[PDB]
Amino acid sequence: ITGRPEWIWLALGTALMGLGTLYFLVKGMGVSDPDAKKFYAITTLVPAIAFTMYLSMLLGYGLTMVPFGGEQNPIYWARYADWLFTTPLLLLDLALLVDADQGTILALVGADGIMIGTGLVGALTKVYSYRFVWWAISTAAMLYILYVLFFGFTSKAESMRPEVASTFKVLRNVTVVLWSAYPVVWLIGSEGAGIVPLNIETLLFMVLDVSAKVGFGLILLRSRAIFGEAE
Amino acid sequence: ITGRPEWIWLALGTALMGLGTLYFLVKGMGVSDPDAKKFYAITTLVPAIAFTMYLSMLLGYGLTMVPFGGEQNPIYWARYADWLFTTPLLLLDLALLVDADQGTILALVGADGIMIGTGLVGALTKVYSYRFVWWAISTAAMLYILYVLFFGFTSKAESMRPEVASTFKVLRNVTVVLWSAYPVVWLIGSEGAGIVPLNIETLLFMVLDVSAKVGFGLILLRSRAIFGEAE
Amino acid sequence: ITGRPEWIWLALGTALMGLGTLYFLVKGMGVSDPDAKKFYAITTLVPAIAFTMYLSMLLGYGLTMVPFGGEQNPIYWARYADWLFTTPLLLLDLALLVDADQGTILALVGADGIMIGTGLVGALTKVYSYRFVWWAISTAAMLYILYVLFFGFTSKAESMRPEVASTFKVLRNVTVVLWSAYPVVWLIGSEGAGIVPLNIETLLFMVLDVSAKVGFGLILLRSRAIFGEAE
Ligand SMILES: CC(C)CCC[C@@H](C)CCC[C@@H](C)CCC[C@@H](C)CCOC[C@@H](CO)OCC[C@H](C)CCC[C@H](C)CCC[C@H](C)CCCC(C)C
Ligand SMILES: CC(C)CCC[C@@H](C)CCC[C@@H](C)CCC[C@@H](C)CCOC[C@@H](CO)OCC[C@H](C)CCC[C@H](C)CCC[C@H](C)CCCC(C)C
Ligand SMILES: CC(C)CCC[C@@H](C)CCC[C@@H](C)CCC[C@@H](C)CCOC[C@@H](CO)OCC[C@H](C)CCC[C@H](C)CCC[C@H](C)CCCC(C)C
Ligand SMILES: *C/C=C(C)/C=C/C=C(C)/C=C/C1=C(C)CCCC1(C)C
Ligand SMILES: *C/C=C(C)/C=C/C=C(C)/C=C/C1=C(C)CCCC1(C)C
Ligand SMILES: *C/C=C(C)/C=C/C=C(C)/C=C/C1=C(C)CCCC1(C)C
Ligand SMILES: CCCCCCCCCCCCCCC
Ligand SMILES: CCCCCCCCCCCCCCC
Ligand SMILES: CCCCCCCCCCCCCCC
Ligand SMILES: CCCCCCCCCCCCCC
Ligand SMILES: CCCCCCCCCCCCCC
Ligand SMILES: CCCCCCCCCCCCCC
Ligand SMILES: CCCCCCCCCCCCC
Ligand SMILES: CCCCCCCCCCCCC
Ligand SMILES: CCCCCCCCCCCCC
Ligand SMILES: CCCCCCCCCCC
Ligand SMILES: CCCCCCCCCCC
Ligand SMILES: CCCCCCCCCCC
Ligand SMILES: CCCCCCCCCCC
Ligand SMILES: CCCCCCCCCC
Ligand SMILES: CCCCCCCCCC
Ligand SMILES: CCCCCCCCCC
Ligand SMILES: CCCCCCCCC
Ligand SMILES: CCCCCCCCC
Ligand SMILES: CCCCCCCCC
Ligand SMILES: CCCCCCCC
Ligand SMILES: CCCCCCCC
Ligand SMILES: CCCCCCCC
Ligand SMILES: CCCCCCCC
Ligand SMILES: CCCCCCCC
Ligand SMILES: CCCCCCCC
Ligand SMILES: CCCCCCCC
Ligand SMILES: CCCCCCCC
Ligand SMILES: CCCCCCCC
Repeated sequence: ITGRPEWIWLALGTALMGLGTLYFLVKGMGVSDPDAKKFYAITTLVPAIAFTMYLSMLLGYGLTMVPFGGEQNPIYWARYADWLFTTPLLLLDLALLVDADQGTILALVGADGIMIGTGLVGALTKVYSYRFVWWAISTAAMLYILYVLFFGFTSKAESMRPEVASTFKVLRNVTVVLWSAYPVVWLIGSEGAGIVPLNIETLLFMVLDVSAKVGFGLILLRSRAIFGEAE
Repeated sequence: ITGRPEWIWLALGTALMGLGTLYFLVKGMGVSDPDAKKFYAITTLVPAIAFTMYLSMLLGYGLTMVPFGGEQNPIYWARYADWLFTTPLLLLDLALLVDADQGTILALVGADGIMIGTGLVGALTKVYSYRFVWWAISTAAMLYILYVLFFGFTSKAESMRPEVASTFKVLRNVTVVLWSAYPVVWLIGSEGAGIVPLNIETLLFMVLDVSAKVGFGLILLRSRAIFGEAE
Repeated sequence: ITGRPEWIWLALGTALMGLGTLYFLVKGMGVSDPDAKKFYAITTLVPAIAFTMYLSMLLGYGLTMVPFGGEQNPIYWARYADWLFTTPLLLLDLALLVDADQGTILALVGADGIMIGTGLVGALTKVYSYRFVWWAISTAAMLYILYVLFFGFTSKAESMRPEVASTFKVLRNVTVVLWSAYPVVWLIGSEGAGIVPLNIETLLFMVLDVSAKVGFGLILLRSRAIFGEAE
């Protein structure tokens, strides 16, 4: 395990996701409100899935070698397995907060699936120049998602409770900033142009992942917006 | 890319799915009705997914070699990845049109999953005679789906709005004819008996795919059946 | 096929799932009640999926070799493909019976996904001692599911119809006993410590699978709890 310099960040990531999972699990024990239960379920599952995939990367299972540029390049494929399930759960948290219509939710989840799926294909593609074609398609799917979060959701939040409108606005802003960093790190890291070494890349993704999951969850689950308006 | 004679049909397929995706995306921009949004979301996602998988076939990612009959046989596995997601979306379009009950929808999607999954296993099976066992099981799942579309849905459409009944009937008929061709092409093509060469097989699937997705979508999204009855 | 001593149990399993599938399919033909249709759909799909995966194991497709302990160890990976889809369907049968809230259903299905997914990783892991780390995480996800079935569902059933409360209690008890045997068989069988040989392991899983699917389904589909209260 320690044979890879990036192991320290995989281990820290595993620990922080594990701790985040346990914290949300305990916190949600005292919850009976049916609406709050939905948000706790979604939000606890996110770091639990990430915990398993960080562990698989730490132990070496979630790593494969991909030939491109005349080299055997270490590619952590387990990231995409994580993201396939956790990024639509994160979007679902946002969509339920603002009572999004079903068509909009399906558009978001579908675009998200395309985003992660094409990122996976790009990560595993052996023809170097083609990796960036997949990156571009994935990034276009991301831009669609960000567009919807701003010009379909923000003006939906404003007709809702003030506490859900303010909580949505904060989580929207956190999401757009954090999620936009992922394609940049991929592009300059070992999957793309290879300018930033894998150990630093792994650190960067770990900070983004913990912030986008445990950070996000801490903000959401401390808000009164997750509860039905009750006396 | 041009090293494979079937590349021209993969390229045309990619282009037509891409163009179809953009057309539906633009067309649905001016839509606020919650019901119509569902149909636009579902129907736009279908060629978008197909676009990505056609591209993966064009670039060579979605192709593998399978030993059977003492030969290395080129198998485009990306078709099944496409179909796994797009065929239940197509069925969902039909089921929502007639306000199908939840049990019926689950039966359809489940049978569809079995249909595509067993087709994939058959496509990748190395014992030649066993490929046709999987083809038979998949075809039985197809026949179940077609049965339900006729003797569970058609008489559901007739108690609904005339515009939804007439639109459903047309899309049902398009679906049954087009979908029934797929097992025949598989059986006589490079996956099955090998009587029709891969380049012609690829052409045939491209015509079926564009018709079943973009053709289907053009009929559906031009109907007033996708809108709630409103003043 | 007969080259593997466990083939007889794979063949019997295939037959019993096939027969169970046909029986439930015929039985549900005379059903119009929308609630009952849901239970028939879910419950018929379960042995149908299991039939396909038992067949893939019989024909040899669903088997791979995994190096650990200095040996090539036969691992039937198709079990996890089965279980990935059938165990959440089984939980859905239980959850719908007691009209579980959406948050609880998502927690169950999510924990179940983690349970099966980590079992799959453990089954395919090449470092022997690490296989048991994945077994432990999977078992913890199982224990969560069993906890919810007892201390979240049982007291939900009691405020419902007596026929649904009594049917739920029986199916809950069947589920907890049968499902708890699976991690034990894995641990002592060819995936784990290797004390029980593969042919006996295969027998054990076949008895558990038929009981947990066809047995379970026979109890559920003969109950009046699956019908809406109607005059
Ligand atoms: C509604 C939304 C969910 C829409 C989803 C959007 C989605 C369509 C976007 C594209 C997804 C698609 C790229 C998934 C591809 C998975 C694939 C990378 C798995 C690895 O297999 C690739 C090659 C080795 O590189 O296998 C070597 C050759 C092997 C023989 C491969 C044969 C097995 C195939 C992988 C079977 C395909 C199954 C499905 C792709 C399962 C989807 C997995 C998940 C990653 C989407
Ligand atoms: C409700 C509905 C959805 C019901 C669904 C119906 C469904 C049950 C029908 C059968 C689906 C099942 C056949 C999927 C099999 C996928 C498999 C072909 C992927 C390729 O792996 C096959 C061999 C190489 O040929 O791998 C070589 C050996 C490797 C070590 C394989 C180990 C990895 C396994 C593939 C893990 C299994 C994961 C699940 C099958 C994911 C499902 C993928 C999708 C195609 C259904
Ligand atoms: C809401 C709930 C559903 C939550 C779900 C919980 C879930 C997160 C729990 C963990 C699931 C995760 C372990 C699935 C891993 C599948 C993996 C074993 C498939 C086989 O690939 C493993 C190695 C060979 O051993 O591939 C060799 C290297 C290859 C290059 C691998 C590259 C292809 C990757 C497999 C692509 C990943 C796609 C997704 C994992 C699809 C999920 C399949 C299913 C088994 C969950
Ligand atoms: C918890 C993990 C999260 C929130 C991950 C988010 C990841 C993305 C938004 C990834 C986006 C990518 C692209 C837009 C193109 C390049 C490849 C990706 C997959 C890194
Ligand atoms: C957009 C793509 C569509 C509508 C594809 C439909 C495909 C089928 C109905 C495929 C059916 C098959 C069988 C019935 C058995 C042989 C294998 C298949 C998968 C080709
Ligand atoms: C129809 C099949 C059923 C009901 C299978 C149930 C399987 C399980 C509950 C498996 C549990 C496992 C663990 C808890 C850890 C070890 C690995 C598994 C996957 C066997
Ligand atoms: C969105 C953030 C992307 C920028 C990442 C900056 C990383 C700077 C680290 C120094 C680069 C290491 C190069 C020498 C090894
Ligand atoms: C459902 C349509 C299946 C029939 C396809 C007919 C294809 C005819 C093309 C000629 C066959 C090529 C054989 C000589 C290369
Ligand atoms: C939950 C049941 C697990 C116990 C399984 C008992 C199997 C006993 C069979 C005898 C073991 C075979 C060892 C000699 C080959
Ligand atoms: C490819 C995996 C996509 C599914 C991820 C799980 C999250 C799905 C959330 C469903 C949202 C509800 C839509 C109506
Ligand atoms: C194996 C992939 C199956 C899922 C495909 C996505 C479409 C699912 C549509 C869900 C229909 C709603 C059922 C209640
Ligand atoms: C990884 C596969 C998980 C999906 C299995 C299919 C069963 C899903 C049942 C959905 C229950 C409804 C939740 C709201
Ligand atoms: C186009 C929608 C406006 C809100 C999205 C902001 C786009 C940020 C760009 C992210 C950088 C990705 C490379
Ligand atoms: C049995 C249901 C009647 C409607 C379905 C028509 C079946 C068409 C056969 C398709 C050919 C597949 C090989
Ligand atoms: C902790 C919840 C109480 C009900 C679950 C009973 C646990 C049975 C243990 C199963 C054995 C697995 C190794
Ligand atoms: C070796 C790099 C070749 C450049 C490929 C860039 C493709 C980016 C596509 C953006 C439309
Ligand atoms: C393919 C990228 C699309 C980003 C711009 C959004 C187009 C308008 C969509 C309106 C729902
Ligand atoms: C080499 C071909 C052997 C014939 C197999 C046909 C099987 C079809 C099954 C239909 C019930
Ligand atoms: C070779 C076996 C080494 C023992 C591993 C047991 C790990 C079990 C983890 C339970 C917390
Ligand atoms: C509760 C702490 C969980 C941390 C387990 C994984 C950390 C890796 C240590 C090497
Ligand atoms: C908008 C046109 C999209 C076409 C891109 C793929 C066509 C392949 C050209 C070689
Ligand atoms: C209807 C009987 C189904 C049995 C088919 C599979 C049994 C395997 C026989 C070798
Ligand atoms: C993006 C950083 C999130 C910070 C989380 C802090 C949570 C405290 C309530
Ligand atoms: C099956 C062929 C479909 C033809 C689509 C034409 C759409 C015009 C409205
Ligand atoms: C766990 C054993 C189940 C027994 C099923 C018998 C069904 C008869 C109604
Ligand atoms: C990591 C366990 C958290 C302890 C409880 C925190 C207050 C709910
Ligand atoms: C008003 C919300 C500001 C949140 C910005 C957080 C940036 C990481
Ligand atoms: C809305 C601001 C987006 C900031 C992008 C930051 C990418 C590192
Ligand atoms: C391909 C872009 C379509 C242009 C608009 C067509 C009329 C909505
Ligand atoms: C009355 C509907 C006829 C549609 C037939 C289309 C055949 C491709
Ligand atoms: C309902 C008519 C079906 C026609 C099947 C055509 C197969 C090529
Ligand atoms: C296996 C076929 C079952 C025959 C009908 C049983 C009574 C519904
Ligand atoms: C009162 C229900 C008892 C069911 C026990 C079944 C054990 C297999
Ligand atoms: C509730 C009793 C569980 C029995 C476990 C049996 C495991 C073989």
